[PDB]
Amino acid sequence: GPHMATGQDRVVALVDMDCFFVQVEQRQNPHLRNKPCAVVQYKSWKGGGIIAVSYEARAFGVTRSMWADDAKKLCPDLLLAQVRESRGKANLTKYREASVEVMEIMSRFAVIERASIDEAYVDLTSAVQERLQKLQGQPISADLLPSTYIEGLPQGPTVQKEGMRKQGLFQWLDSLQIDNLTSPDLQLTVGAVIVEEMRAAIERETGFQCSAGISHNKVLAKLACGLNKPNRQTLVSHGSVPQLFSQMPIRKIRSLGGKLGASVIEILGIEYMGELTQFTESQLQSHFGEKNGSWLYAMCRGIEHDPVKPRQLPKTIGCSKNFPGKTALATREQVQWWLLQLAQELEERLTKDRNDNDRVATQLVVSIRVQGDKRLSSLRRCCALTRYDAHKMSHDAFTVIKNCNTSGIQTEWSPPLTMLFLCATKFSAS
DNA sequence: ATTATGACGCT
DNA sequence: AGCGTCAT
Ligand SMILES: Nc1nc2c(ncn2[C@H]2C[C@H](O)[C@@H](COP(=O)(O)NP(=O)(O)OP(=O)(O)O)O2)c(=O)[nH]1
Ligand SMILES: [Mn+2]
Ligand SMILES: [Mn+2]
Repeated sequence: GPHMATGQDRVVALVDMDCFFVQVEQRQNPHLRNKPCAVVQYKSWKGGGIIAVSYEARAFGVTRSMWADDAKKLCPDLLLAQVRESRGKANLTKYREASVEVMEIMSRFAVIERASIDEAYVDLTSAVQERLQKLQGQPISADLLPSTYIEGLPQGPTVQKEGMRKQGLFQWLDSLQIDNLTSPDLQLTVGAVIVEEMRAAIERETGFQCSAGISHNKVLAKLACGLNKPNRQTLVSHGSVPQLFSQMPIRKIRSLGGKLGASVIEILGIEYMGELTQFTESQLQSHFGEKNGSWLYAMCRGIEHDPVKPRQLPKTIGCSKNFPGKTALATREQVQWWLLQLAQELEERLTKDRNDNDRVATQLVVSIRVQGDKRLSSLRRCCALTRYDAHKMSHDAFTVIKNCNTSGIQTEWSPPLTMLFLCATKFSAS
């Protein structure tokens, strides 16, 4: 009872940009704004592959991973923006630079954990304590939460979406105990006020809209963020978890959408996250390992301890290109030319990284996939990265992979290569 | 012939 | 170190 820690110590937010690459292109090209729009890479094969979709286009069924030609069958007026091509490959520099814009704004409010090109976690615990001090016990006005949903409300004792949002927010605020500076629900509410301010700053200073989740840990904050996109934020309280998880398919939790989540479902004969509560910690550890078992035992109760890491920058910088079907690399000249193309992009990104961030990569990882292998990587080899020079890096990558070529002929490459991947790792302060 | 990444756990 | 998983 009283000693049963409830994982309510922290206030954690997850901010995720809405249809991010689409918004970057819509900012640049006003003709694309407020339209069914998608971003594609390449064009020749089936119109290119869609990687981002505006909410207007999603209403027609357009999704990521869809070929543009098929998307056009669902949405004939779909507008398309193509990712830049440089050195024969997709070049995502524009979106990385836009990401840096957003991360630098978020960092004004708290130390952030960059989790992807378009999202970051925020530990707002200390900022919340400060704002609570400033409030001096003053209640929180609904006017300070103009885009916030409270998950699970309204309940009990109404036709429009905004009206439902305001009803739930009123029920939440009316039940708040604001004389207690240690009430977790109050702390979450102040966190949501701060996140409204952060999201307002992002939109004012970049033009980009985003959604967010506010809860007591990273997994619940990420889930919350998804609940009401686009352009809204959602508060998931500790008390909302039993109802939320009672119908939540296990795969919707981050980390359980693959083989492990399938094994939870099959071994235990359950469907929903809430059903996990009936098992002991030891039972879950016996099926899924000590670490996964403890994580599942806590997570189905709304509890997770993974910290928001103080990391605004990516840990690795990588360049990769697939060579599908008849485009697979089958000569030594081809392999060297594309290694050089990847290495040149890598050199340019690394040199800019060193200038901006006062650090140097020290290890080069070379990954390839060979024809007939379904795995992502057929082989990974590391070597030393001592100079930011594309010719040296491509020569070294060739040296570490060249023993892959089973062809006796010096010129041919067999079996052909369907992917090259260069990734710079192990950064040191320079 | 989804693609280009990036994080992280395991042994 | 190299591989596998999850993600998207
Ligand atoms: N190259 C590449 N980029 C991708 C891929 N998948 C996503 N991206 C890029 C394009 C995406 O814009 C961006 C962010 O990914 P999300 O947050 O998962 N999706 P979004 O922000 O579009 O919509 P929502 O409002 O639902 O969050 O990452 C991929 O497979 N390949
Ligand atoms: Mn997003
Ligand atoms: Mn995202």
